[PDB]
This record gives sequence, structure tokens and C-alpha cells, in this order.
Amino acid sequence: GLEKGFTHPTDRVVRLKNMILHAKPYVESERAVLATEAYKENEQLPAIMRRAKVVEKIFNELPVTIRPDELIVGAVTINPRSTEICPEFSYDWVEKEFDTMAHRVADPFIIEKKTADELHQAFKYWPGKTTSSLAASYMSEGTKESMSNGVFTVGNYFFGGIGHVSVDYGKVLKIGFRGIIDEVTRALENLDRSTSDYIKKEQFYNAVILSYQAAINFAHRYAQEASRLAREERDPTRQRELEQIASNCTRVPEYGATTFWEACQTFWFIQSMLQIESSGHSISPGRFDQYMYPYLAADTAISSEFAQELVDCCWIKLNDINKTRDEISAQAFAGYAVFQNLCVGGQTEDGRDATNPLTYMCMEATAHVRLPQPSFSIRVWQGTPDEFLYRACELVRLGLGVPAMYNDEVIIPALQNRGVSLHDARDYCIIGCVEPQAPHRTEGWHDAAFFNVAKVLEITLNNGRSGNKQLGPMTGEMTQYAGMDDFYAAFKKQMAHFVHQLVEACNSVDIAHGERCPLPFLSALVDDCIGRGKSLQEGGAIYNFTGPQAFGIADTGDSVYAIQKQVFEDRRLTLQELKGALDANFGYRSGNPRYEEIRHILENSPCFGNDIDDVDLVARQCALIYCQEVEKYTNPRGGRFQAGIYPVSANVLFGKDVSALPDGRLAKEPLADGVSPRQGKDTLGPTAAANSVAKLDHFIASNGTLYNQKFLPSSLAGEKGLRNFGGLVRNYFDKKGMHVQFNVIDRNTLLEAQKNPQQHQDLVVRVAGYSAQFVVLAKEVQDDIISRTEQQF
Amino acid sequence: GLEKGFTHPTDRVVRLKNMILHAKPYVESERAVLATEAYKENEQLPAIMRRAKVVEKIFNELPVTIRPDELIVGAVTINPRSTEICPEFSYDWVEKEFDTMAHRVADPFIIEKKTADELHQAFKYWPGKTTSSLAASYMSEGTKESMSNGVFTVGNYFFGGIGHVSVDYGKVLKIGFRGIIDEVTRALENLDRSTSDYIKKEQFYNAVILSYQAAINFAHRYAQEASRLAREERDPTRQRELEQIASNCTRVPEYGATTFWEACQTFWFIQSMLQIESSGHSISPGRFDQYMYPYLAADTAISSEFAQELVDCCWIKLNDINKTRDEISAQAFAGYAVFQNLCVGGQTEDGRDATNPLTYMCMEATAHVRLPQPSFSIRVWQGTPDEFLYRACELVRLGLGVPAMYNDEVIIPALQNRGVSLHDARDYCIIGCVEPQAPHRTEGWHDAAFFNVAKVLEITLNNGRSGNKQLGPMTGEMTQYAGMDDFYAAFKKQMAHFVHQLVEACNSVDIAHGERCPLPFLSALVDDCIGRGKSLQEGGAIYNFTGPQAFGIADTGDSVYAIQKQVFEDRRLTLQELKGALDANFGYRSGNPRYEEIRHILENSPCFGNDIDDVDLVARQCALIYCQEVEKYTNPRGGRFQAGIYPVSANVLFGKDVSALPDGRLAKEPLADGVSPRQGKDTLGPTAAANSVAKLDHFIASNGTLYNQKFLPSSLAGEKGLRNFGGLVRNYFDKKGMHVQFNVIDRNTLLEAQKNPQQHQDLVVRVAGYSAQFVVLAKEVQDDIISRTEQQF
Repeated sequence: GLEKGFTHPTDRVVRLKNMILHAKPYVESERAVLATEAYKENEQLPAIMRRAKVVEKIFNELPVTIRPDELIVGAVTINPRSTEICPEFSYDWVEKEFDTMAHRVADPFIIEKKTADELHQAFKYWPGKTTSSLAASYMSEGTKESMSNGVFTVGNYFFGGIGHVSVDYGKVLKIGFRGIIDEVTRALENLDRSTSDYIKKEQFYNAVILSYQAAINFAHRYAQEASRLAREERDPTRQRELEQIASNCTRVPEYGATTFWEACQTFWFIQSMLQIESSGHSISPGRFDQYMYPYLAADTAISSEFAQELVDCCWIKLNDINKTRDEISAQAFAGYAVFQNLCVGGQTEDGRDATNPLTYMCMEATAHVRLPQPSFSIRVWQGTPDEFLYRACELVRLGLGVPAMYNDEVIIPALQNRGVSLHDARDYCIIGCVEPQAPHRTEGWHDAAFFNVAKVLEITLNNGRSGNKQLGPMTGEMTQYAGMDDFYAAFKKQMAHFVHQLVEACNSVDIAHGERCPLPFLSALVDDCIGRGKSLQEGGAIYNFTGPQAFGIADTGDSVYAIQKQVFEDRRLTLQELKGALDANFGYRSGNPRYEEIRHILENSPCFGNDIDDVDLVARQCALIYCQEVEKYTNPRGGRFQAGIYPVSANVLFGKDVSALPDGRLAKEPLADGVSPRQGKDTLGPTAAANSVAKLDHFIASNGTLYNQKFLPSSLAGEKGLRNFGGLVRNYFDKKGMHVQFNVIDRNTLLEAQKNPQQHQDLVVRVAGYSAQFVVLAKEVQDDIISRTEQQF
Repeated sequence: GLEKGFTHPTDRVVRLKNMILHAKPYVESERAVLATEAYKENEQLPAIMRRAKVVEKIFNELPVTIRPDELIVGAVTINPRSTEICPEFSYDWVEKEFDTMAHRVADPFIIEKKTADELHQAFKYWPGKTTSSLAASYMSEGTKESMSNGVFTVGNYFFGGIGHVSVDYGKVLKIGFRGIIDEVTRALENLDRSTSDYIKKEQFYNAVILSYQAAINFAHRYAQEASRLAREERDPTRQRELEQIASNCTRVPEYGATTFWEACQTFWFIQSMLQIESSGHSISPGRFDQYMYPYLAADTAISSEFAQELVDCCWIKLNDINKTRDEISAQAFAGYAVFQNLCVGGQTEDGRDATNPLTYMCMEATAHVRLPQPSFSIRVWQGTPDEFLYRACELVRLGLGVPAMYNDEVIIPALQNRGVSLHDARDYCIIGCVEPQAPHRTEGWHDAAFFNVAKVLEITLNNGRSGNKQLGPMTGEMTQYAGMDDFYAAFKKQMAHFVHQLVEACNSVDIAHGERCPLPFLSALVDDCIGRGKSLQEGGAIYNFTGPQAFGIADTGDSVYAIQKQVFEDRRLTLQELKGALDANFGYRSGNPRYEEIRHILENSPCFGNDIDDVDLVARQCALIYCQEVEKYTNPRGGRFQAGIYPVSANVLFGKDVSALPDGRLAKEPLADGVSPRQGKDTLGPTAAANSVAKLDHFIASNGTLYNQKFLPSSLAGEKGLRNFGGLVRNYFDKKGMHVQFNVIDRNTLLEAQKNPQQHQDLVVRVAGYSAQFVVLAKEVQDDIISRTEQQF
């Protein structure tokens, strides 16, 4: 039968899982202090060589920690699930939050007094030497004013590192760090030295070699710690394990992997070491079933049980990573989340189906571990085997939010439209939440900014004003609109003004990272940085993009359609009354009964998400106006801006920046998540809603769209629930939606977790493009997830 | 007749002159301290804006000093003829020399204890933050090793600023600093903001505007000081002068000049303020008679005596500038020397003669003032009026070394061969010593390096060795040469190896200046920096070059010819004995009589400078081998390397780096100056010697060649003396030599200045492309000048 069920993990895997779940996150100082001293010691070097010295000091001197029971080793932090500090990007919020970070609503971290004193001393070096301080200096005053008023924000790469990449894991698996060094050495040998261009390329090459020499030492330090622990082990079974780990770390990643266990250790060293070099999140394993499976197939000795246990251990290690952000930024990325997206299935470079036995082991590992990370995903195409889709649906029924599902038949042509070859696009993986790329060939900047389209709508209707600040052009007061043509013309002018500022802000951050923090370790693992002699930050990648995200799409669409229908077509109210009602927040505080009646009229207009073409096409048009502006622009790496539509955990946060809207929502209330219909407003069932969402132009939003659905668990029960559920996915993907993902949970389970969080520490659910512990989320985010529409078949 | 003699200066001018002569040069700290605080305060800015903040703080806060009697005001230093410190380029040698600089051989400066304490504190900021520290980091180990062994040096721009430019004085005279600000404002309004490129251009533009706003303030601060002094001044005439100076400085250079006195004040504000922004020397007024004359002709009130006295005051102000360098570099640029070349005459853009009345006033000013500066020059072409050449010749007869003479008919086609338009080339001026450019269109880097061709010959004959060290390729041992073909093959291979390293070193310094010290004040006065939105350091100039200088040309030619004639042709000695004699320094210590007999044989070979084709063509070929290798290379500004041949005061210094040579020269002895025949070896008179020098390829050495002659004064006496002397210049220029200049002095006058320097403080003579106080020069440089061939007709 279609319902196969899931096996159980070993007792050791349960212990390792529980270590993550019980861990109290700390802030730690050692990496920050070492980095700072490497900067201090190397003021005279070009930035790329200084950055080599940084990772060399950290890799040589960071504490090496092997946790009880691990088979796969490597720790960013001494304490499980803790965070380093990367002061080179930003630091002052850390010190501002020394005493409040342990108690803040979103993602609290403990900062012990000694750690605070150590960070205080190191931060003395940093004023004005960060990437953020340089980025802000490049931006115009109007751009900064627009961000201060909540039109958009580039905080992600402003305050932290970039990340958002899937590196060439397979290359390191094959030839190791030593192979990387040899490739660079041959690039040096072949350098054209007839002009002045070789001088900086040679600095890059020597920086990469130094970085990778230190990276080899780092693995050897873990081998040494494993041997030290082995000598004082008393259980001979664990002793032999530690001896085997020492052997593994001696071989990899210096050399290519020769067993499946070594291949797992190669993967984890890369995955953790990249996040030691930089705090950029969305370091995404990508197509792990593809590049790892050859090492499983070739390992004739390994048992199926132990092979699965190693994948489980990788899943758990993926949850050891954590990241603190400033108190407001943490609310937009909430849940101790670093967005490591790992996908399985899809197509080979040849257009054949890519499923292999490891594909299903990856699904089993998710069922075994049941933790937020990795951000597990499946690719789907016309040739997806029934067995893979139904097994994925079985996994989704567990209610963890994973796997998210991505549609090859939209994503591949979407990438092609941006210049990615068919061969490279067929190999895509997901970065972060929903953002597709050709892996190890792209510097995509896939979460460069958040952009509030609903705020632009607000500002349009107030003639460029926000507060009493003239923030955009005076496109005309809404009372002077003769019809919807006047609105759209005004809305497009506002969009052009604010998107140009968005692009300025992203590109200023882009220049700042290129000038102050080019990365020699990361860059060697992406084509064509070695061949070109250029870092990722300076255009070494074959493909270059920048991806800013739209917020408030359904809010904007339903509001614009409410103006069309209720004011112009049916004349239920005038432009003057609408203006008055919006400014008065529909009488929320005054009690004005005409404004209340107006609100009730607008609230009951047709809404996006009910398969009604009239209103669905307005949502499509409003999203297009954003997406068509964004793609007009380029970044300093020679690449193209491309829109995405996804909220991570900030559709509540950024709703606070928007006053009352013509669809009737009150000031400061939440916005809609991604391309999903407004919370509770898709009332005709999951098929009708998905039909609406697929009417949007997903292809032009080539940084990725995000669609959330939430199902009543009993609707998915039994073989016949699975079949209906799989039919819904194929329906939506056949109609050219890009992505869909599912919560499967009873309302009372969420309500109980709120009332009794101590009893629900392992409740993991989808936020948007990632899953998190529900009890870690702030109440306002929890309420937003509860408020989402419950679907039923 | 042809000798009309010279008028005398006013008593004021004599007082202003003697103030320079009697000044004891100090090191001062104010500018270094202010610059350091501006860097400390502005760590977060892009470099161009940081440099704007640097000049803003200095221009706002540097002490304002007006000296007794001046009509033209503006002081770089509080004390006359003193030096500021520019730690942004290098600092550590200043502190190493706190206790020794007042007593050192070449260019001593007094450093009082208060000043050393101030600089000690300021220097704490600088480790690793200088342009020099970055430049070194880009250079390969072999390049730095060749420099340590004396093959070549890039010290000039490594330790100090660049300079070496003639800015658009005419533009500032016409539109003022306000007009510069207006052009940049229009460039801002016209910026294409559709890509990412505008972000950095707009930073440059904002940096230029800020710098020029502060530049206006600087002039107003001098106006306020003149007004303050006027209220204090008992003498009614001097009171009115100070009131007029206050009016001048209020008008210029914020606005264009409206009198000749204001034009002189504009000139001097530009000249001094450029050398406040940067320590780069060879800030060259260039075609002063061309851009200043319209303001003289339009000034219908000024008397000729006052106009002359203002020009005299300009000449004296040019001697107020001074510059300290580390104690070894000071020996290469000896004489309190900043190389401000000012030329008169030549052609206009349409190819007409450019002589005007101010042309002759500039010659008079040199006769009035008789100080080392400016480095006064004349252009000469086929159409030079006889009155011009003969007047310049009378001036040379005064023995100051000036004017140097430059041949349009070589320089203009030479510049054309480097891509300069005929129009631009016709407007050329001289930079520094002998280096031509199209003024306000060029970033020429005209003294980027000193390169020791004689050392390359030494190394060639020792199979790539220098001392106990393999510095170049193993091109073969001397004893294995079958003939001169073998030697030239090896020599060219050595030359290619070391010139590649030279180019690396230059380009490393070039990159470092572009990344850390782009200049927003200077850059605005050179085409096309404003139009392109790019500093000079990043390629804003229309024409870009790099100019490295050959040393030991005559030494190399005569040695190579001595091998050809004495070894291969006449078989007076074997290659084996020559190797032994060179290694043993011709028996200078051993007394070996065969090596002494070989020395005598080689010393009496024919020598370059006696109009003997056989040996002259070897000098030509050897100089060509250098010049042809240099021109194969480019710089990171998109420009071309081009050789020059000139020694400034370093042919003695760099001869110390060369062991015995095949021409009989003993180890460590001086090398020949520029393209001049070896000291004392041209024995057939000045026409024969000039004929030899003109056989070299001067056109390919388009960074400039330098030829010194020295005459017995009685030989130039009378109308007949002048006629011979003009005919010699016209002979040499018709035969396509690029430059010539003359000492005219009795040997006993130099000898008496050595024995009784306190009676010869005003004795000014030519070193090489510049003039200096003979008593300020080290004994070994004095002796070298005394050893030069004395000519007579």
C-alpha cells in the first residue's frame, strides 16, 4: 500500500537530537576575538589577504569541540546550538544588547559577563571598520530616509555576512582541499603576467592557498582531538568510534573521501567551516542526494542501518548552527534559524529522473530527527515517480512543515530566462527559503532585501507622503483619480522611485563587501572564481544576481481591487470618504459609524484566493509592477536584479509599518505571507486557492515565490487522503505555481503549545520556507500562524 | 648688440630672497597631526571622501602665515623653507631620524623636541595604514629582492606622494574654485543613475565639492589674516598693501582673477595648496607665460615695474616649499628640492610662436631672484625668434643652470608616438627635471622609478648573480661568450627579467595609491577627471603613463664597446682575464699588475662623446635595449610605460651599487649623469660631444632625456660667445637631441665653495634638471659636479 510508515532512529541519534532541543543558546566570544586580532595584525594587506589571515587564525586557534555520541564532528561553538560573533560586518547592537539579549522576545541568547567583557574589548577596534559602516556611507540620504520609514530594508547583508549559496561539495568530495590548492597553483602557473591585472589575481590565489592550508590544519585538529578522546575512552565500542573519527578527519577534507562516513564528514566540515568564515546564513547543502550518493554506492562495507544513522547525524549537526541578530532583525528571521536548504530528487543534467536510494534515506532522516533543520525540500517535475511524491506526502503528513516542494517546470525556464543554460538550470537547488540557483555557479544574493509593496500602496494613496515627510514623488492626491488608470500610473511612478532606492541600498552593501570582505575560503568552491582569479564578492561567479523580496502582495491586490469595485464600479463610497476612512483607521479609535460601515463594505469585496479572475488578476498586476521594476537593474558584479516573493518571519513585523488599507485591514496589522491569500480570506478550499495563486506570474519572480497552505490532519489520513493530497500538488504545479509547502496540524495543538510551552518544546511547524519550534516564536508570529486558513478535503 | 644685460630687483624682493637663503629648514607637525585626526575621525568613509575630509580639516585649521614684505601670500609651513610631514604615505623613517635628521649628510632638518613629541603621538595611528605598507604587500618577493640588491628602486612614490603634474591653472584663473564646484554640480545632475556605476562617481563628485568648499575657506582665512595685520601695521604703505592682499584673497581663487596681482595670487594658492594635500613633488607651473599673460594684458592699471615685482615675488614663494625624505632618499633628490618646472616660449596650438612680453619678464625674474626654484626652462622650435634664444643664452651665462632648454621638434613627435594628439602635444610643458606632458591632461608618473642599467650589465656578466645571490636568470658565464651576439642575447634576457620586476613594483605602488589615497582636490584640475567622475589615481586623466629612469647609460655603452674592441676584435685580453680583473676590482687592493695593465687598456678604448660612430652606436643600442623593454608594459590606469634617462642627484648614490665595469671604472664609483658622456671622457669639445649624444634614440625615451654641459665662463663671453653658444644649441637640436642645459662656472669657484661654504651660501648651480645651492650638496655630489667635463669653444 501507499502508506509505508517510518522506521525509528537509534538510541544514540535520539540522544544527539535531545542535546540540541535542550540546549540553551549562548553568545560566544572566541571567534570574534581571534578575527579582531587577525585584523589588527594585518592592516597593511590587501583585503583578500587580510581575510585569508582571518580564517587562518580562526581555523588554527578556535576551540575544537567533539560532543558526546557524535559520529560526525565539528563545532562552531563550544556550547551546542550557540552563536559566534562576526564583528567585521556589524557589532554595536551586540554590546547594546549585552544585558537584554537573554530576555528579548525573539531568539534570546545568554551572554555571560565574561563573554560580554571579552566582546567589549574586541569591539573597541571596530568603529567605522565594518562592512555596514562603509555601506551606509555609499547610500544617499533619501534612500536611508526611505528605509527609516519602513518602505524597504537591506539589513540582512548590511548587519551580517552574505552566504545564500550552495558550494561545490562534490568537488571537495572528489579532490579535497589539497585538490583545491593544486588547481590554484596551476592557475598561478598559467597566469598571464604581461599586464597589471595579474597583481591582484595573484593576491587572490595566494589568499586562497593560505586559507586552504589552514582549512587542512582545522580538520587535523579535529583528528587530534578525536585521538585524545579515544585514549581516555573506557568503553571500547566508543573508543573504536573515536579512533575511526580521527582517521576520517585525517583523510578529509584534505583528500577526497574514500568511504560514506568520510563523505559525511567532508560535507559537515564544509558546512560548518563556511559559517565560521562568515555569518551569512542560507548556506544550503542543495542536491545532497546527488553529490553524496556515489560515495554510498561505492562503500561496499557499510550497513544500511549505519548509513542511515550517519545521515541522521548530519541532520542533527545541521541543527547545531545558530546565529544572533539585532533584536529587531531577529524578529524577521525568528526561530534560531539559518536556513540550510537541502533538496532531493528532480532531474539529472540529462533530463532523467534523479531519484536514488539516498533520496529516500534523506526523507527517512527527517522522519527520524524531526528538528527544524535542514530546510528539507523536494524537486518535482513531470517525470517524478509516484512513489517519491507519495513518500514525500507521507513525510509532510507528520506536520513538521517539510519537505517544501519546488516545481522544476517553472524554475528551470525561469532560470533560463535569466541567462542560465538549460544544463545548469536542470541542476538547480534551493537556497534558503525558496530561492533557486545553479549550484556552485552563482553569487545570487538571494535575500538581499525586504521591500514593502503595501507600504508603497499606502504612500501612493497619500501623494508620496509618509507621516508628514514627503518620501516619494507627488503623483497626485487619491481624490483626484478619475479611475483605475490614474491609480496604476501613480503606483508605477512610486514603485520606480522606491525600487531605484532599493537597488542603490543593495548595491552600496554589495560594493562594501567587495571592498572590505571578499572571501578566499568560500570563493574557491564556486565556479569560476579560481579560473577568473576573482572572489565571489567581485564577480567571480558565472551567474550573478541580487534578489529583493516583496511583502504585502495579496494585501495590495485586494486593496486595489476594492477601490476598483467599491468606489469606481459600484460607487458604494467616494474617494473622499475612502481617504477619510483610511486616515481615521476606519474609525477604530473614533467610533465613526460611517467609517465602520465603509470598512464592512470593503472587507466583503471579492478577495484573491477564491478562484475569482477579476480580483486574482489585480493581484497578478500589482505583483508584476514590482517584479517588472526590479529586473530593470544591475549590480556591481555584472549581474541582474530579480524579484522574489516571500516573508520569512516578517509579514507581522512589516505590517506594523503600514496604515489602514482599502481592503479594510486596520493600521499596523499583519500582511500576507508570500504569494498566499490573506489570512482566512481564501474560503473555497485548497484547490480554488491554489488556482488563484497560480494565476500570478511566477516566472518573472525568479528569486522564488512562497505559497503556504495549512491542512486539517484528518483530511490527509489514509491512502485516499494521500492520493488527494498528491493530486493537489500536481494540480498546482501543472498550473505553473513555483512552490508550495504545508503545515498539517490541529488548531488546538497550536493553542496548547501557547498555553503550556514546557510540554511542547519539540513541536516543529512551518513559518515560511523554513520550520521552527513553535514555542520559540513570539506570540504575534504564533497568532499569525494560527490565523492562517485551515484547508480540508 | 646681442647682450642687453639685466635689471635689478626692488629692495623688497632682495629682502624676500634673503629670507629664503637665511632660513634654517625645520620639520613641522601641524599638518601631520590634522591629517591623522581626519583619518581617525572618518574610518567609515570610502577613500575619496576620507581624503576630502583630510583636506577639509587641513584647509580649515592649518596655521595661516604671512611673511614680512610679501605681496603674494600662502605658507605651507610656519617657518620659511620648512617641511610638513605626510604620514599617510610613510612615517617610520621620520621617527627613526628624530635625533639624526638635523645632522645628516644631505638636506638636514631641525626637529625640535616638542615637534618630535607631537609626531610620535600621531604616528601611533599609522602602522600598516600607509600607502607604502600596502604597496609592499602587492610586490613579489623576487621584486623586493632585486631592489634590496640595488637593481632598481620605486622609492619616490613608495615613501611619498605622486605629484609630477601641471594642473589647469588657466581654468581656475578663469572660473575659480566656485566654477569647479559648478562643473561638478552639473556632472552630478547629468549622471546616468541607471546602473551601479554612479554610486562611486557620486562619492567622487561629493568629495571634490567638499574639498573645494574648504579650499575657498583657506583663501578667506588668508584674507582675514591680511586684514588683521593691516590693522596692526604702522607703515601706511605696507598697511595699504595688506588691505590689497586681503581684497585679493577674498576674490581668488573662489572666483576668477580680475587683476594681474589677483592672477599671481591664484597661481600661488594652487601651487601651495596642492603640496599641502600631498607631498608629491614636481608640481610644475608649466606654461606660466601662456596662461598668465591674458591677465597681464588686460590689467591696464599695473605698471611694468610692479608687474615684474609680483613675478619676482612668485619666484621667491616657489622657494618657500621644502620636503624631507628618509636619509638615503634625500641623497637622490638632494638640495631642498621639489622640482617645480616652469617653461616659457614654444608654440601655440596652431603652431605659431608663443613668445609674449611675460615670457621675457619670467627670464628677468630669474635674473632678479637667482634662487634654485623655479626649475626654469625654455621651449625651442624651428621658429624660435633669435631674440628669444639669445636672451635665454644671456641668462644661462649667469651660471645658475637655468633655463634648461627643450626641443619641440623631438618632444612633439615623441609624445605623438605615445598617442598624444598634435594639438595637445604642441601645448606641452616640462614636469620636474626633463619630463614632457600635455598639461592638465595627463597622469604621467614621470619619476616613478630609478633603474640601474649598469647594474644589469654587471649582473649579466656574472650569469645572473649579484654578490652571493642568484638574482636574474642563468644566461651564461661571460667566459662562454663566442662574440658580441652572445652578450647582447644574455643582456636582453636580463633586461627583460628585471624590467618585468620594475613594472610590478611601479604598478604595486600605483594600485596602492588608487585604493588608499585618491586625491579629490588635485584631480579636479586635470582633464578628464570631472567628466569621467574618476580621480587621477584611478584613471581619470586623458593620458596615462609611467616613467622609470635609466642610470649608467654611458657607463654601459663604453663598457660593452670595450669588450667588443679590446677582447673580441683586438684580442688584448681574454674573457677569462676580464672576468678575473672585474672580480678583483682591477687589482685595486691586490696590486695585481696584469689587472692594472688590463685596466689601462680598457680605460683608453674609444669613449662615447667624441663623435666616434663605432662606440656611440653601442651607447645607442644599450639605451635602446632598456627603452624597448620598458615600453612593452602598461599600468592599471590603462596607460603605457615609457623610459626616461636622467639621474637627479643619484648617479653617485647608485654607482655605489655597481662593481668594476669593463670600461675601466672601479667598483662603487659614480655613474654618468643622464645621457651625458662619462665624466671627463668627452675630450674633443662641446660640438663633438653633442653630436654623439644626438645619435641616441631620444624619441623612444619619451619620459625625457637629460644632457649636462659645463662651460668655462670666458668661453661664453662677448657677442661671439653668445653666437657660438646659440649655434651649439641649434646644432644639437637640429640633430634631434631632446634637452640640454649648462653650468657656466670656473672650477675654482666650486672649490672655494667647498673650502669656504659660509662665503658661498648663494652659489646656485645645476645638478641635473634642477639647480641647487652648491654648499647644501654632499661632498661626493659636489666632487661629481666638479669632475664633469669643462667645455670651451
